[PDB]
Amino acid sequence: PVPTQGYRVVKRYPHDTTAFTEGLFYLRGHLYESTGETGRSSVRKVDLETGRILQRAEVPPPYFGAGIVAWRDRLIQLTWRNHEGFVYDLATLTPRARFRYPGEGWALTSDDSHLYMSDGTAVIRKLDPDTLQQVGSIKVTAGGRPLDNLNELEWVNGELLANVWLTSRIARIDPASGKVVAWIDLQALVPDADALTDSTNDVLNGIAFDAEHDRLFVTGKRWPMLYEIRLTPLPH
Ligand SMILES: [Ca+2]
Repeated sequence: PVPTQGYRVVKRYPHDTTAFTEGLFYLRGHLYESTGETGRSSVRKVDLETGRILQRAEVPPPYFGAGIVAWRDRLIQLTWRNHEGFVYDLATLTPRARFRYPGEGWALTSDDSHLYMSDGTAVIRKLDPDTLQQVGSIKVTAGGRPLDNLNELEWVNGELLANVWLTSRIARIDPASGKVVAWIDLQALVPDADALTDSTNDVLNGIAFDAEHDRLFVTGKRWPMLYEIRLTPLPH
């Protein structure tokens, strides 16, 4: 069976409890965070240490923003059920382009050549960053069972991390095979794993990796904190 990998909390940082997190990434010392509601949706540039909003953009109405990723000088964002995505200039957070895709947009991340998109199914789409056209896919499995409902992604050291909200776990995925190589069980950080929870409640929904300093951050909808966590090496 798939092993469970340990972790430790390095540091807790403040997080704004108005942030209904829909995606997160880190770039050049700041966090960028999507916040989801069809009735007010935003992309925020956030100071890590203080949790304060430095800059924000409103998602084009009537859409609800979903996952986000940086690519070069751009910020690319999905929408939940609008079929529509947006590209912003990163520096000014002003919208510059739009694109359309089949299905629901849940989460995005990127490696050095491609974007990776979750749509709630077990098949992650690999996209060309400039055209947004689909050029490949990864079928994700854990011990052979399809794994769907992946509400956040983050690329970390050649692997894809994906949150599985209904089990409170992050899957570390080998992108070459699509196989889950380990679970990380973050139930300890979820504000209340004990109650009846839907995907709109205080679920983990932001995973961001600072590759320059090898820092992994996690937060979620209305969480009071953002955590830097260090994964414990697995044996074998
Ligand atoms: Ca992310």
